[PDB]
Amino acid sequence: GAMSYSLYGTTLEQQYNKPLSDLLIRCINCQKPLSPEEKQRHLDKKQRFHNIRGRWTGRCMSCSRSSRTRRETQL
Ligand SMILES: [Zn+2]
Repeated sequence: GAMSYSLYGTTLEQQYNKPLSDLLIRCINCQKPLSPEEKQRHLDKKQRFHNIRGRWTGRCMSCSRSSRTRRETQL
């Protein structure tokens, strides 16, 4: 279905019926669209992100690691 909430990415393929590989998906701090690479963080390592209508917001590598430095424009 859909609503804003946080979900295990690994399960997102059922969610929208349009998977990560199709869903515009972006970092949460970056708003940078994460590709299958950073999506696989949420799939493989199953990092929990947020689900949004038509897209979402997750954490790219930089952010999934350096979460302590929370900036949206990173400067
Ligand atoms: Zn990021």
